[PDB]
Amino acid sequence: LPESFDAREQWPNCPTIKEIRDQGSCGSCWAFGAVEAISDRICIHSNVNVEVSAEDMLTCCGGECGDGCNGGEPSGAWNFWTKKGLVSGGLYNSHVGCRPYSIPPCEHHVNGSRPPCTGEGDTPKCSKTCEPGYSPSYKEDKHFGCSSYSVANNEKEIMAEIYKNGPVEGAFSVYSDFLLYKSGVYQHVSGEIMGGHAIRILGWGVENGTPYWLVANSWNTDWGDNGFFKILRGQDHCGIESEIVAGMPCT
Ligand SMILES: *[C@@H](C(=O)N[C@H](C(=O)N1CCC[C@H]1C(=O)O)[C@@H](C)CC)[C@H](O)C(=O)NCCC
Repeated sequence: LPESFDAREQWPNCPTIKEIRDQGSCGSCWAFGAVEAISDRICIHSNVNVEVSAEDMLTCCGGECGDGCNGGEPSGAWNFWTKKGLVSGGLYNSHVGCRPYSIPPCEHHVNGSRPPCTGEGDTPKCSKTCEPGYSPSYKEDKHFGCSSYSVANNEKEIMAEIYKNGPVEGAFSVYSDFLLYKSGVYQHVSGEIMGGHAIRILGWGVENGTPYWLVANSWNTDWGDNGFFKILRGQDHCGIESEIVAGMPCT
């Protein structure tokens, strides 16, 4: 495997790999790391670029994925894609796709022009309809996965999975010193644990001797390094290598 790899550069024709979404004031991070990597994988493995709906995943999976805005289970999310499929849907207020995200963007531990995020909010209704003016129908806009699986806590297998099949979903423990990240390779030094956080991993490299995983967060682009961050690789730091999940699209 190369010393560095950035899936944005490797698949130029899949612009979802460069996007950073915003989960709003909702603990929907489990749903976001999944629909972002599922969008990327649809594009990498097609005979075609769709923004898969975080709304659909978030509201309609139910208890197999956990508990909506209160948090959930990442492999549970990849499973819903193979069983029920996912419709398209872009950013809040975009009117792109069947079911755009309905929770407003907010400032995540950073000051800016949006309202601050609050805690978690209420999970919206599972509405099986597309927005007005969109075609096809909800039922017809579903995209299915044909496999859902877990990747072993093994840095070489994770690197080979991203290299071969595209970005993956991961989860790690957030301590309060992570909230303040701006650049470089994050390593945890102080802070109260704040929760597990599911994100999308899309590459790796070595920044001045320190090996890292290139990660994309769902806290909008004004947090961290334009929404992305680097975290220490190879030592299962904050559990970053312990809960990798991925899956393959049909056809
Ligand atoms: C993951 C999640 O979304 N966690 C929280 C988060 O990212 N939030 C909540 C409000 C918006 C945003 C923020 O802090 O800016 C937070 C607790 C992380 C510090 C969710 O809780 C989950 O699904 N966890 C399970 C993953 C295995």
